[PDB]
Amino acid sequence: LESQYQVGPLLGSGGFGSVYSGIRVSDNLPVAIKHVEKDRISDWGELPNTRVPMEVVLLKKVSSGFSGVIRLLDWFERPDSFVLILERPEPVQDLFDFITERGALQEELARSFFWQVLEAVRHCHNCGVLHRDIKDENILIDLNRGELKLIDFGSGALLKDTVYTDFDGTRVYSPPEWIRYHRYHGRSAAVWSLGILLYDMVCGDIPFEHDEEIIRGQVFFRQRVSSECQHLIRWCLALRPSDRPTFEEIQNHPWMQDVLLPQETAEIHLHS
Ligand SMILES: N#Cc1ccnc2[nH]c(-c3ccc(N4CCNCC4)cc3)cc12
Repeated sequence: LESQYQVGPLLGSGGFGSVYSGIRVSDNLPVAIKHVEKDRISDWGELPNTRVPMEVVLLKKVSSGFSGVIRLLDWFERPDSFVLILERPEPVQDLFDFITERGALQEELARSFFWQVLEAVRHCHNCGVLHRDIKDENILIDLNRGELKLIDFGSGALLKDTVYTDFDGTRVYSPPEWIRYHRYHGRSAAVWSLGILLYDMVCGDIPFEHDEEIIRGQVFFRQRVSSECQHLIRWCLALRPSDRPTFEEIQNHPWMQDVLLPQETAEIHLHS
C-alpha cells in the first residue's frame, strides 16, 4: 500500500525485479521495496491458509527470528505484480559492488564474510529452504555492523533429500553434475557454489566462465592465496558431489579458525 511507505530511489533491477529504497512512515524504518511482475514468476508456492511467489514462501520460512538473511516485513498483491517489503540496512553495499571496488579481499576479511555466509545458509537449511543462487550479488553488507545478509530467494526451493532436476539460478555458480546430467542434490550443489563464492572473494573474480571449465573442475589461482584457503576451495569444488565437505567440515577446516566477530570486521576492514 502506498500510504504506508514512502518510495525513494531505485536501488537496482534485474532478474529479481526492481528494488527501491523506501521508508515505512509509521516509524521511519528503512525498507527495500521489491516489485516482481506476475508473468515473470516461474515457480509459485502457496502459503498454509493462497497462491504466492515461491520467494514469499521461502522468506517467511526463514524470516522468523534474527539471522543473516534479509527479513520479509510485509507483502502486497497487485493485479499484475507482487510487492515485497524487506528490511534495509543503512549504509549497505552489495558484495558484488564491494568486490568490484576493492578487488581480491584479504583472507582475514574473506574468512569473516565466508563464515557469516555459512552461518546464514545453515539457518536457511534448518528452516527447510534451499537458496539455489548463492553468489556475491545476492549478499548485502551492513557496512556499520559488518554483518552479511542473504537476499533474492526467487530461484530457491523447499529443501529436500531427493534429487533436483530443475535449476534457474546462476549457471557459472552451478555444479558440474547439473551441467552434464541436469541433476543435483541441495546441499552439495550449495557447497559447490560456496566454493565459487570463496574463490571470488580471495581472487576478485569467479574461477569458471564456461561449461567445460566447470566440468573439468581444475582450479587455477591468479592471486596469492594461502595453501589452506586453496585446499578448502578445492574441497568445495570436488567434482563428485559426495567428495564435497559438509557445512560442518567447512567450519572445522583449518582456514576457517579464529574468525573475527562482525563488528571487529567493520572496524578493521570497513572503516567503521
Ligand atoms: N537495502 C536493501 C535490500 C533489501 C532487500 N533486497 C535488496 N536488493 C538490493 C540490491 C539489489 C541489487 C543491487 N544492485 C545495484 C548494483 N548493481 C547490481 C544490482 C543493489 C541492491 C538491496 C536490497
